[PDB]
Amino acid sequence: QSFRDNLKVYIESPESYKNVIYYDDDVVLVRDMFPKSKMHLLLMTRDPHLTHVHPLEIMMKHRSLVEKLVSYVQGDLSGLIFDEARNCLSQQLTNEALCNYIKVGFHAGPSMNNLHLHIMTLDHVSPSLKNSAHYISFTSPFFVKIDTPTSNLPTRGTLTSLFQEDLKCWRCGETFGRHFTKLKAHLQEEYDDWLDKSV
Amino acid sequence: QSFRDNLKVYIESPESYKNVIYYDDDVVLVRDMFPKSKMHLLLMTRDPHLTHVHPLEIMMKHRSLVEKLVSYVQGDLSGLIFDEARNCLSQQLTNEALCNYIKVGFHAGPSMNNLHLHIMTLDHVSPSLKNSAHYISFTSPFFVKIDTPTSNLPTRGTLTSLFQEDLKCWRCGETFGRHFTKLKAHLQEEYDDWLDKSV
DNA sequence: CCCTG
DNA sequence: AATCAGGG
DNA sequence: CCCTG
DNA sequence: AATCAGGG
Ligand SMILES: Nc1ncnc2c1ncn2[C@@H]1O[C@H](COP(=O)(O)O)[C@@H](O)[C@H]1O
Ligand SMILES: Nc1ncnc2c1ncn2[C@@H]1O[C@H](COP(=O)(O)O)[C@@H](O)[C@H]1O
Ligand SMILES: [Zn+2]
Ligand SMILES: [Zn+2]
Repeated sequence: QSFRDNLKVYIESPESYKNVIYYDDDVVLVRDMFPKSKMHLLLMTRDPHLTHVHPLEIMMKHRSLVEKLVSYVQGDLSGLIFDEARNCLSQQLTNEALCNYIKVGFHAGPSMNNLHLHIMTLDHVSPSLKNSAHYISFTSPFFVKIDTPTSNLPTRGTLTSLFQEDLKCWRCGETFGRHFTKLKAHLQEEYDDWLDKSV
Repeated sequence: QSFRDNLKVYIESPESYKNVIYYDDDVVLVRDMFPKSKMHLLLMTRDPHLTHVHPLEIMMKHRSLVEKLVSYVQGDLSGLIFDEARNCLSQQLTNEALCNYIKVGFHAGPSMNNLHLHIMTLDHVSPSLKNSAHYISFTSPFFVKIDTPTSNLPTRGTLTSLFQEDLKCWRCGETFGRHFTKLKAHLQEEYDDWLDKSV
């Protein structure tokens, strides 16, 4: 009905989309249409019950889905993911370098209704990263890493006013107040530095 | 030294500026470079002491200057002013129509340092009127009309937070919140209505 | 979610 | 250039 | 004051 | 599109 159901077509009809880089009966790996890092993918369950379950509920009470998703990411999709990353970053990056530069998690408050796990590089260098909320949502407790212990899931209390905070580089700790454009330029430098040291 | 002395050249060297439409030893009438109404003029004293006196002090303690300025506006400059107005609005407007559509006053807090009296039409239809503070500064107590009794001069207390208020049409009382662009379009309509009824 | 004003 | 309402 | 970002 | 910091 609304924009919030936009991801639905990927799990209904993955055979129709070239940016669906993997599908089977259970899951779909699709490119993020508005990548917030050089590589940004979404792993979606095709299970019609679970797809509408809130990610925090998934983390709390659906561990078997959580384990399955992790199995895909470390297993049958790992080669695929490393290749996407090498194409998006550099061919000269090894699996080990890439593995330490990739994060996997749910947003604590999704906008899209179909459950989707973000798998993305750490750089946050991207034209689609256009505002502070974008950046903060992937670099704060709002981003719930897939290996978060259940007792440490973020709470309504801990998330309060999170998008209003000063901008901080995830890599070196430097602060930028609310100067989003300054952060952007800094992220670019951080990426060039990391790339040059990693190739 | 700064932009705040920009009006100075008009009283030093009125002979150098075609937009100085009147000068003598005592005063200068010059077009406002950024008119906030269809007609917007500035009347400046050439007296080197008084030019730097704050307008509220002028109103309180320099009545003879106040009376002289008013004498110019109603006397030797009246024909000149009506012609400027007819050229800026419409040739079909009589002195009487124009007289009731013109206001004369000081800003309570000037940005320019050389004392200048605003003489302008009421329309506030102008490309140079670009923000709410512009509009409010000419349509609130911040605009100190030249015939304000001294006991009713605005105070620091009365001016507080004035530029943060909702926008109100000076002619019909309609409110626009902070929708400046909506006010603009409305002012245009108000002007067409007034013009059509006045010609 | 995004875009536009 | 950062912040925000409206609409899809 | 204005303009630009 | 409204609000604001910086600079001239
Ligand atoms: N039509 C689309 N196709 C693919 N990805 C999308 C589409 N629309 C939005 N997205 C992404 O979906 C993600 C939703 O994240 P969330 O904030 O967790 O709901 C964001 O990263 C968006 O860039
Ligand atoms: N260089 C200039 N020449 C003529 N008028 C100007 C110039 N710069 C600014 N102004 C006007 O000077 C006025 C100053 O008003 P105030 O806010 O009372 O200081 C405003 O109406 C400006 O548009
Ligand atoms: Zn950094
Ligand atoms: Zn009105």
